[PDB]
Amino acid sequence: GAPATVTEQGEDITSKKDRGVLKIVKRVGNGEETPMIGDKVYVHYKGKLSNSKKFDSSHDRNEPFVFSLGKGQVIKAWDIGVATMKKGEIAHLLIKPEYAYGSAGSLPKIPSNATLFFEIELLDFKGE
Ligand SMILES: COc1ccc(CC[C@H]2OC(=O)[C@@H]3CCCCN3C(=O)[C@@H](C3CCCCC3)NC(=O)C(C)(C)N(C)C(=O)COc3cccc2c3)cc1OC
Repeated sequence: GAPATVTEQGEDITSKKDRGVLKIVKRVGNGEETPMIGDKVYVHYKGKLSNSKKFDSSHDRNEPFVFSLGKGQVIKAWDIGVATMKKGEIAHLLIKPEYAYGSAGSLPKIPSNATLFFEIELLDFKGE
């Protein structure tokens, strides 16, 4: 499935070049701009442990998820990954634990040492 394909073929979008955040574009977006550090970004998403059968469904699918890019308001992989996305893009991200919740996890949904997988749709972004 998509997690396997991303591990094998996905682009390494990390500074370390550790294949810790891997990306495949699912739907090509608009233009060439990407959000910048500090911009408010607006997304839809689906996330799971990478070996889970189903995406987590514990958030409202209609209401945009909003955060300030690059400010440590979300896991490291999202700050790196959303920064690479064009408006209207849908992307797959496969994420090693050190770019997510690491050895601590976040129990009960996220165990220690968990690899995560997301589908993210970038709806919009705007600067200060
Ligand atoms: C700077 O580092 C952090 C900053 C903030 C947090 C709190 C959790 C944070 O969640 C996330 O960053 C990711 C990506 C954005 C969507 C939510 N995230 C989740 O990990 C998912 C998770 C994915 C794997 C399957 C289980 C669900 N979390 C959620 O979807 C739910 C709804 C379960 N969750 C509690 C929230 O989305 C809570 O709202 C948040 C709002 C901002 C940041 C975080 C969570 C954790 C951090 O590091 C571990």
